[PDB]
Amino acid sequence: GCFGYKCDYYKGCCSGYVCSPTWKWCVRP
Repeated sequence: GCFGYKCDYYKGCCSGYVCSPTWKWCVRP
């Protein structure tokens, strides 16, 4: 995966992962 990947609307996370609305990085749900 991609834990920590800094993400936003056009910078989506890897599959497995979702963009934390608190921290704006990729986490597992």
